[PDB]
Amino acid sequence: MDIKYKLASYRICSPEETFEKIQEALKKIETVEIKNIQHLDKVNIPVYYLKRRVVVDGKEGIAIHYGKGANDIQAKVSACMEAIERFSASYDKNKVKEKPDNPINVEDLILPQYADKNVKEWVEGIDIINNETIDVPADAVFYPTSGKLFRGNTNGLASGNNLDEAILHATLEIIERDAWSLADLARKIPTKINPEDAKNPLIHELIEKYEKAGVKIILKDLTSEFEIPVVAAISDDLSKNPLMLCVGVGCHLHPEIAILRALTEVAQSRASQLHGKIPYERLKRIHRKWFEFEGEINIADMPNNARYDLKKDLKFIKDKLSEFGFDKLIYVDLNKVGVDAVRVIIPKMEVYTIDRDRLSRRAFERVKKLYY
Ligand SMILES: Nc1ncnc2c1ncn2[C@@H]1O[C@H](COP(=O)(O)OP(=O)(O)OP(=O)(O)O)[C@@H](O)[C@H]1O
Repeated sequence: MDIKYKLASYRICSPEETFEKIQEALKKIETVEIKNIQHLDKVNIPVYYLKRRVVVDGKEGIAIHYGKGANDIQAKVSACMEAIERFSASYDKNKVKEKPDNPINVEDLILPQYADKNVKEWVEGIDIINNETIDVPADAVFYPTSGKLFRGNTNGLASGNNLDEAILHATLEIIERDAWSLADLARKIPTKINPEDAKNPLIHELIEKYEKAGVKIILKDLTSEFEIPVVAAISDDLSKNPLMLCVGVGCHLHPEIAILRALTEVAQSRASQLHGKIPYERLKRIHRKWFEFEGEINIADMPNNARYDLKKDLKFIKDKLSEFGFDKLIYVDLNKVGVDAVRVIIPKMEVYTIDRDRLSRRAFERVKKLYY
């Protein structure tokens, strides 16, 4: 049991501690400014940004990274670790191989129609389900990319206090996007979550902050086959302020953490929007799918498989993925500035919600089993 589940984080140490440990990497990534932007939105949910110096081609400028959380420290750490994760993903001429000994079938990654399957640059990764090395396309690992195999994305990029922690987060993200992808294909999302029985009072606190600012919040269950809670927080802003509909999605072994991460996601999208009208018929479509519901469950009804131990958590996931024919769980260590940072790749997991050009022929069948 190496996980401190205090308040709203599920990490090996407190966010305060993490913030302390990362100061040097913060200087290495060239951070200019770390600003709280909680009071940009009427909801008063902690959201931060980090700006950092970045040179593209020859032109220097600024890159921004947001962070979210149920308290200030979490959100500040979140923006920092978000920034480190991104910096660490750049492209590393020393991690690339040209004649791979063990190349993955690129087809398994789910390829767009325009995919250049003639992959020149590979990267050695570790399949932790099969305890083997496996070579994966650089396009699947780094960000940003040329986009030859597929359009570059950040799905599966995570940083963390140690490697396992980074791996767990990235795995939960992959699961989240896969489940959301299936949700995107469903005609209706029928099951509402009633959060009243939450042991963690931060859930009630976050709903209230939404209600008091005139934002209705509805929680929907998007959990897939793996019994790893995936939750959508659907927000409708009925105030004078210019935002309306949001939707943020959270995933975790603990259903309550999934819920919190969904709530804080909405918070982050709102603030990043604010740092800057749906036609009837579309609104009607959105109402029927995202707002209406058939059934309602309690948090108590949802699976909870968190064992508050990284090894036990990963074991559970590895086994669950494996059980359901998702037979590889691949990571690539992307540490650059002395903080843990990974790419996780789980072949066959959908990414459609992030890249509409990528959808496998298995998605339909999975949608029918899970929904109708
Ligand atoms: N307390 C923490 N300790 C170590 N790493 C953290 C901590 N909080 C966040 N991170 C890392 O920073 C990155 C951003 O985390 P966060 O949960 O805010 O965003 P996310 O889950 O990527 O969702 P989104 O970016 O869509 O808002 C992730 O790589 C995460 O693992």
